[PDB]
Amino acid sequence: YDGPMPTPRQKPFQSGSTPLHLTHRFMVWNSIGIIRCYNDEQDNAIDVEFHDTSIHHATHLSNTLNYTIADLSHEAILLACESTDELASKLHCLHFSSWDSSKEWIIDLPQNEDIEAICLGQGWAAAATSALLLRLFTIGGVQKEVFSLAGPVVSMAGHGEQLFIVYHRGTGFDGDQCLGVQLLELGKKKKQILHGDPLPLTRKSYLAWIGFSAEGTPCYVDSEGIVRMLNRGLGNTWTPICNTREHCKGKSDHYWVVGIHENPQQLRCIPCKGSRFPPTLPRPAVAILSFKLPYCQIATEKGQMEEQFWRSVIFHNHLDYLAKNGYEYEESTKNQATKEQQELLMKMLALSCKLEREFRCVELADLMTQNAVNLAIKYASRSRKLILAQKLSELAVEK
Amino acid sequence: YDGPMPTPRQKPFQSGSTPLHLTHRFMVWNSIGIIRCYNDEQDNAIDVEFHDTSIHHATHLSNTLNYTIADLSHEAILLACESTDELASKLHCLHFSSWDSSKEWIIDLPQNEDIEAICLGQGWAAAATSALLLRLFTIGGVQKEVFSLAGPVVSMAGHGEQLFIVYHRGTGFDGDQCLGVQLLELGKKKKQILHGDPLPLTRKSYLAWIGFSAEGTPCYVDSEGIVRMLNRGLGNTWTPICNTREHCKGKSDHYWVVGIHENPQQLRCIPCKGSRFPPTLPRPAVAILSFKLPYCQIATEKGQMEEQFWRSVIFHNHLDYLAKNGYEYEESTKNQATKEQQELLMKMLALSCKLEREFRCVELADLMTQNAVNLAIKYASRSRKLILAQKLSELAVEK
Amino acid sequence: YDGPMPTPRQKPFQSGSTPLHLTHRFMVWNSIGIIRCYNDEQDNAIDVEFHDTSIHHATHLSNTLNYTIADLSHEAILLACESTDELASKLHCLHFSSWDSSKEWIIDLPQNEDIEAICLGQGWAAAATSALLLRLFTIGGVQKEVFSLAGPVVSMAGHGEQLFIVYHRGTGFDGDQCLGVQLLELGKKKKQILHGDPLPLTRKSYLAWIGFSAEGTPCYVDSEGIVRMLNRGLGNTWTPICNTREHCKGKSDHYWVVGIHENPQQLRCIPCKGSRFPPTLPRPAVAILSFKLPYCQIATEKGQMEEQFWRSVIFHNHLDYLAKNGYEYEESTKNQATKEQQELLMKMLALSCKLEREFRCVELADLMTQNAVNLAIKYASRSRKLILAQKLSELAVEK
Repeated sequence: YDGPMPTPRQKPFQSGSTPLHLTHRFMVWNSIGIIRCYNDEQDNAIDVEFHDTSIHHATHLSNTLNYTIADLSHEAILLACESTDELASKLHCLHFSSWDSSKEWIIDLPQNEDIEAICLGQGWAAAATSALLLRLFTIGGVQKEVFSLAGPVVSMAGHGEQLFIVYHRGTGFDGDQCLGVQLLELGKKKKQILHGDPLPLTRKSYLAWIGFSAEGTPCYVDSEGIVRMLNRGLGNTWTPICNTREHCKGKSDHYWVVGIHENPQQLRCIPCKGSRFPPTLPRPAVAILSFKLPYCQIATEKGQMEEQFWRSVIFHNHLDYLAKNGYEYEESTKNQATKEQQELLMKMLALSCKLEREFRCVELADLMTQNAVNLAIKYASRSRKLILAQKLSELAVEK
Repeated sequence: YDGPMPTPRQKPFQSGSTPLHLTHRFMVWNSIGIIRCYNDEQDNAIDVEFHDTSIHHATHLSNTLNYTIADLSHEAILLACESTDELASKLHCLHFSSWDSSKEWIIDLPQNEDIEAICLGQGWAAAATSALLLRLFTIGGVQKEVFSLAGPVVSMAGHGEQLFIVYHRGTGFDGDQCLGVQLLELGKKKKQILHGDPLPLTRKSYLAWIGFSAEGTPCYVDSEGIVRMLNRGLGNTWTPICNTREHCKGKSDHYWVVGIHENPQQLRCIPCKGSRFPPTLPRPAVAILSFKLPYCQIATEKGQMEEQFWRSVIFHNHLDYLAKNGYEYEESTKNQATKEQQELLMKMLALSCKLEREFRCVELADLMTQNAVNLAIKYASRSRKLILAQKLSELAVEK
Repeated sequence: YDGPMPTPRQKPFQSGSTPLHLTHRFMVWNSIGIIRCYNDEQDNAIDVEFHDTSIHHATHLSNTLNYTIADLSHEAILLACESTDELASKLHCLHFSSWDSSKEWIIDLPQNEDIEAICLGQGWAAAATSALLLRLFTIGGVQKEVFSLAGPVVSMAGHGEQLFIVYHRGTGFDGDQCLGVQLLELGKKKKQILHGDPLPLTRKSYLAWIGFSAEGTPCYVDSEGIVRMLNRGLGNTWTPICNTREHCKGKSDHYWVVGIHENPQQLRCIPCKGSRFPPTLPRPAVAILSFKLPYCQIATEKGQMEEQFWRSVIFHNHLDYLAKNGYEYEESTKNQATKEQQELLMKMLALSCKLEREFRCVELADLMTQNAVNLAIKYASRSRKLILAQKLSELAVEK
């Protein structure tokens, strides 16, 4: 046969974990902690570590039921295993944060159904299954809801009241994966944000990591090391914010994501030399990288100011989202970010004056606050750019 | 060729009908009536029968034009045929409910355009054609507005102002059909609810039945006998509400669905043994099945109360939808359903309290009305679980 | 290989261009002007022509940087070329309307990223790239926000604050192209109208032309000459408005679109015989075709009035859209269209009345203004159609 080929589908995987064939492997490594599974033929056991054990004390448990999937939160540790010829698939919750005494519970699936991915959010847990069903639970194990997925699930993540799902949307071809995304908000009023929409990916690539920023923005990375974030402001589009391949010292090196922060701007990941993932031991060192958006002509300070400006704007979108959600936020941050953005716009405007691109100055001033346009009028007047000062005055009258 | 294989596409079909090659077949069986096709040496004719004899008298029509597709509503009978080498594809409406006297009309389609599916709604009719176009009509045959479909249509259903369409969304593989759903509201304001979104299916299944509950909720069933209903309370997701294979006492059993009622909770279907559908004769008898959400650990009273509670919740979504559309209902139904839901929550809360899962009690109380939380506070106080009574009081203060 | 075949994907193209290997060819021809590329081994140059040179003077440019894709607006000429072993892909804007000191700017893309499609809108420009990225620019060459494309782009168009993208949504089969569309608004509030939703197409067709009505409604045409327009009044569905094959007097004829107008109702296109597109020499001439919605029984006066009525309705939907977007509009034209529609409804009602389909008269009266209903009541009274007059009176009372 001479034609193009259907791509072999990516299997489901729990985000931030390493392959099952390893005796000692990571089940989940995130901003909360690290879960290591030690599955020797001698011993099948689990090691739970918090980056702060005041959350809950360092804990080790025998993996008697042979859990293979796990998740970690501020509230609870969630564990899951497949069905066997003897067992239903089981979901085991260790709710350490409870104020009631009985801090564990287990749920057994309907008989032929298997868990394939899980995730945790504020006071709730979710599990996706081989029935192409998604099951919702409270953190205390009340069954909340059940519904059908659009296709074979790939991975899941949870943050606050947000549930982020990725699944197979069709047949991919010639190395591409046909993947779709569902994003839901589970508030007093409940919304589906993304209705199985197509998920942007690099050519001949597969999904490598998903999750949220600590600020609660959906994010993901592909096998080409391209980090993409949900741009809520820009019509819920997907903006690339970093290309990790730039820093691979040898090209067979890779970066394995651990967490994301918008403020401080931090990408937390582990450098893996000659491997797409880290070994469990000797304990890898997490590396922290800054984001850098793929702006053109970035060798110019003009491009750098544009990149810095939009990077700043994007990373502050979570404050508006939180405000719209009625979640509390530090408005001083928004004032400061606005000021930084006005300073960047003013620097770009001043440079544009010196470049004689006064039309471009008005374009930059269109993005300014009214106070910054007043300052721009004063600067332009002092610079004897009176045509620009007039144009800016008309803009100020329009604002 | 060594690759996986594209699934052969499901051919379009009228819901609640039986296959064309049968000389005697059901053109449509719904909650209104039955339409039989007789292509016999005695007579090539179509026979219409109403379940409630008071609606209209039984009617017989000679099928000279060789109609092949049909539909039935409270208002009219709709018939359609393909083009021949000489005939247009024709749409024939017999609008018996009219107050005017000239109670029929026929419309001829353009050349090379064939009707592929039809359906009836309140005062309007819709027809999808091999031009990949959808045509709309008033019940009296004014042409309403035409638009284009995303792919080859599979089936359609109408209820009130709602139009529910399913079509081929792409190429499915290895036995999966690739189906998409489009849902429109044809009120004074016209809206599109589902934008060609993917339709959930059981693996390697195909669509078997499509329609609405009598209460006007979109619903469908696949070839694996899984009934799915639109979950308006959950961001317009698809929730399974029954698995007929539990009552497939033999694997050759099948349940040929005829209609759905949320109040009383009834699935109306015909049991078929050795065939996916019944023969025309001897006249089959309607069987009633109950709904059952596929909740986990359902042998437990805890799981049973959860399943009952959420099943009750889902079936009451139609009252909210009716209210959003300005349509009315007996509010005592809503009060009673709410009360039953409170009683189920109260029983689950009492069980959780006696299990000393007091955290789970507060999680259940989160779903209670304020009066039910007050009653839960009184129960907890009378049970002398004062920590729980305190937590419930905090919740009551919060609401 | 025994199974059905995945279709090869349609290559990207600029709308209103002609194929690249033609030494003398059209780069873009729209309602603003004509741009021609003349690529001799001795001379590679581009000719710019305006349909009104007061906008700017017709201009000849030496194509030393070897641009291959281009666009034209009221404000600027946009040019683009691919990278080489020595060059980035470059975007060159000739901003002829600028009042600042230079009417040009150039942007060089990141390494190994190539421009694949471009378009212009009101004060902004957009470029889609081989990185599956969408890059936005102001008309003066600020860099605006960047995001990821759903798949390989096919073509783009812009009008006002609207940006219209089409891309490969999946793998088509047996001659079909699987295409998806994204439609975004770039106002002070930014929105996504179509979430990468499927694009309707004629069977086995491919996309031939894309753009907007001069009135600002998205429209497109496939390789079968079927013109479709976005129906904002019908939940943003796609309505066909013309089959150009009816005017293929020879059926090797084709119509190559240049522009679209709702008011006056005009399809502006070039007739091409034995080719889907015109050569640059001898200088072609535009033909104007009228729209013709594919309504049934169009040989009848009834069908003609229905076609005219809906055609009139559709071509004035933009007035409401523009008003909601704060654009100014011809209220007089809205009154004119209202009058056309009342006259057509009155004629259809009178015809139905004389055909004694009195129920259909009431159906038509539902679409009338209250004044037209009162006039219809008086007509019915004078006709002594008192039952119909009563039904119409009850409808008038209902409004």
